[PDB]
Amino acid sequence: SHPALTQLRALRYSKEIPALDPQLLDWLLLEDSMTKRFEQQGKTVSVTMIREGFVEQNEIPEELPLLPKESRYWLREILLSADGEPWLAGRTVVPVSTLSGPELALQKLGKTPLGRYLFTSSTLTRDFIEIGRDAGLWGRRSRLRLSGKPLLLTELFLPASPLY
Ligand SMILES: COc1cc(C(=O)[O-])ccc1O
Repeated sequence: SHPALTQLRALRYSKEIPALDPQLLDWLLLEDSMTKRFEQQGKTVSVTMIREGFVEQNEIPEELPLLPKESRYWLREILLSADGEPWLAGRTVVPVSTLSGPELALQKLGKTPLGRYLFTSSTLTRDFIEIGRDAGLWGRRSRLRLSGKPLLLTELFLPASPLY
């Protein structure tokens, strides 16, 4: 499917916000979303669709403990690019429960990036953000809420990104 997404799922946690210079953290603990942030850096952001669709509990083992137990979840894997080069790998797990009312948009993203700057129709909350890493790269997972309805976001920062 994609080597970056394979790395992403290998991320390992122990939270601990990386003592590394507080300029790497401001990225890793960033609360506004990646896209606009990547754009500020002066570059066209674009989405590469790897796989989107409903999956059962046994296809989301790393996320399951952080979400409620439902019949299926909407899984979306994408790669995010800056002026053509991959800067990040993204994997979203959305309990079917969350896809109620205006949240059915989470299913119609296409090659359009996820949340906020159009999600000025809803109102998000953020339970947390914990840093992870593996094979030398940074990654973070966060549980977001739209009207209280949870979804899990995990990202991996790739070598070409404005972190390392
Ligand atoms: C998981 O994080 C990301 C996901 C997506 C997406 O699915 O379109 C876009 C940007 C991200 O930072």
